[PDB]
Amino acid sequence: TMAGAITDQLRRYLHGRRRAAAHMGSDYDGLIADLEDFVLGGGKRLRPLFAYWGWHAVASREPDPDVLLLFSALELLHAWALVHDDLIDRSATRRGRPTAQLRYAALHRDRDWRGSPDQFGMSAAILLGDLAQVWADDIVSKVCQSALAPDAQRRVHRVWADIRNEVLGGQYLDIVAEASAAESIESAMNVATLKTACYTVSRPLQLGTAAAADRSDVAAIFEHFGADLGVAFQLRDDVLGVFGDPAVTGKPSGDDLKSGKRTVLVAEAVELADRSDPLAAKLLRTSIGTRLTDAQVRELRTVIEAVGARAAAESRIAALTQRALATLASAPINATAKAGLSELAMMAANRSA
Amino acid sequence: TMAGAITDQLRRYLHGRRRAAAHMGSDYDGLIADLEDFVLGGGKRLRPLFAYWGWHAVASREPDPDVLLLFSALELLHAWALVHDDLIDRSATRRGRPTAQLRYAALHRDRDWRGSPDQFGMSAAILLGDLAQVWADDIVSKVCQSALAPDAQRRVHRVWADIRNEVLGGQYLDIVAEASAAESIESAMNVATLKTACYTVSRPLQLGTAAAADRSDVAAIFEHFGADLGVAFQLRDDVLGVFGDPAVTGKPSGDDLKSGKRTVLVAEAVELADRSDPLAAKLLRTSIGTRLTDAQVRELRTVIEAVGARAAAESRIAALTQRALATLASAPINATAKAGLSELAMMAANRSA
Ligand SMILES: C=C(C)CCOP(=O)(O)OP(=O)(O)O
Ligand SMILES: C=C(C)CCOP(=O)(O)OP(=O)(O)O
Ligand SMILES: [Ca+2]
Ligand SMILES: [Ca+2]
Ligand SMILES: [Ca+2]
Ligand SMILES: [Ca+2]
Ligand SMILES: [Ca+2]
Ligand SMILES: [Ca+2]
Ligand SMILES: [Cl-]
Ligand SMILES: [Cl-]
Repeated sequence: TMAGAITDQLRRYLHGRRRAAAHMGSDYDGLIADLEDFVLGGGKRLRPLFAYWGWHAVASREPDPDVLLLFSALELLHAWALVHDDLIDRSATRRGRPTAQLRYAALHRDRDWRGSPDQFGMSAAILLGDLAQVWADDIVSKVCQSALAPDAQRRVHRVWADIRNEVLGGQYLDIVAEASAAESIESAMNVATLKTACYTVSRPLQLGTAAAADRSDVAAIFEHFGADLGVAFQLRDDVLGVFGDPAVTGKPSGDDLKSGKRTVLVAEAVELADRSDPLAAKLLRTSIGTRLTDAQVRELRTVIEAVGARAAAESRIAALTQRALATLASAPINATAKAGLSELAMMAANRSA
Repeated sequence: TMAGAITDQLRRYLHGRRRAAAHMGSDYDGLIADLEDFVLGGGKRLRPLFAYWGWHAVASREPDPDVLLLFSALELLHAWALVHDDLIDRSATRRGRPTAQLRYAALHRDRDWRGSPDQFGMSAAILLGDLAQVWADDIVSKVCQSALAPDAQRRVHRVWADIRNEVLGGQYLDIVAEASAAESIESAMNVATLKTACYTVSRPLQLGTAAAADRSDVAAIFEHFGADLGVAFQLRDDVLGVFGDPAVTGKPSGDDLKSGKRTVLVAEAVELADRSDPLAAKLLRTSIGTRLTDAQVRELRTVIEAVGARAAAESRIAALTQRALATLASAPINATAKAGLSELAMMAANRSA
């Protein structure tokens, strides 16, 4: 598949970087191997595929192997975002496996090393994410230099600078929104635009278009396409994060409420509760972000569906997907791209995991 | 001066990036401003100046303003290394000022925000360092694209990939050396080669040569020059870190012993004590890395000078500086570069701060 072809290009790159760094010893090599295992250990490769479809939309052909490696840099950049997000959220596990800070704290304990095991695991996790990010940029630098016309390089760099600036801004805005207890739908929408719309949809698409041709019309259209679809993707995550079945999502039931995230769905519930039951709005305001029992969580989930926040979320998702498909249909891109991205937009809007 | 010209090029770049990101709101803007204040808030600009002299060594002229901005990327990359090092070391202050995690935890408290103030400060500090590093690479990408011949770009990228790979490896090796209690002089020398020789001397020099011309002879010579001088720089830090006067160094007396660093000087003291007093070696082995009173620290410092570790360190510094000046003198570079770098090598070898 195309995800597998992009994965193989990343697998070969990391193996080369790992061999070239072997002179730094077996401890650093074990760090690089742990990065390999984490990156190549599966995933949908959603962001590289968005770059692939952004390439097909305005290109006459299929891309060279080096351009697939450029797309794979989004996957390595995502490892950086995830590794540092696990430190930010203080998560113990990710997709069933221990987070980096726990793996390296356990390595510390297994060898009866001195000092705090948790300080070591946190330090090593910082450096692991840092490594993923410098190597992700090394891919962009190397592919640009050796495989792209100088015009394609300039367009690729502008997208590369935007995607990393916007994901960093989205992360900081998100932790500020939780700390300041920003209730508004606008605050959550602003974070979703940077963390989901830009970082997951719009900028990946534009990376592919930038690598293919100078199509400023298509770049601006994918901005509007990613704005609707990304917010639809985020709202889907918010519904799953509250009402998802753990056997289907793999996340604990009502994880967003347990973790105190400031989502659009939660923000809309507070607004709808102000309209229909002030005491229900008071329950939400004074419970979000606090240590909740499983009873409190189930109670808050019923209140969220009660005030109609779930129905409003599902209505928004349909509307944003419809307008995203409308934007995609009347677009000066190849019909093959229109069909591929319409498949993705439907899957992202209506999934259960 | 040249440090001021490089600083001004960085000041203008960050102001441009900050204006271009203003649409993300006042909270992220406050983060960018804090990065400005930290980077531009002083410094010797040692690594950019090494890139400057590496440029003069093989160039017929003085560099364009954009090439000075490329040199300033080393200063922004250093902000990343310092911000994440403060999290790794759990330092409360740096050069008199609060570290990032303390500034942002205090911002959290000042606004009566919710959650853990320290978790927020740690999260914000991670993102601050991340920002400095993506923007440092954005400088290298932008200057390469718009100011360098494609041959100069390829040489610059190879140095850029090495310096960030080696500083990351040096950091990980350093925390592994402290956790595993690696006593040997070789372990400390290995860390010093990556953290000091490569990251501070060799790679900065090579960045300047790479931006000027294809002089593989000079690049290999600066590798040998930075190997002697960097280890001399590190040994100077180790002596200051144990025997430095706080009024002169600005660090607390015997900071390296208080912080439990695995330095060459400490490693040599354990080896010399094995030779002259096993019980003194036992005192060092069982005290390094532990919580020490000020009496213990002063006792350990006397033991270090007793076994002659300080004299051995000062002898090594003179020898490495002599061979570094010998390497510099018989080098196919401009005589102006030879005089400038000889000034730096003397200052780095014999300083008190
Ligand atoms: C891409 C970024 C910035 C983080 C990825 O993790 P998520 O965004 O899915 O995780 P939470 O913030 O929901 O915990
Ligand atoms: C460049 C790097 C990796 C860190 C800079 O700080 P120092 O190296 O001077 O700090 P310590 O490790 O001695 O605490
Ligand atoms: Ca998070
Ligand atoms: Ca998370
Ligand atoms: Ca999320
Ligand atoms: Ca340190
Ligand atoms: Ca330090
Ligand atoms: Ca040091
Ligand atoms: Cl909406
Ligand atoms: Cl030596």
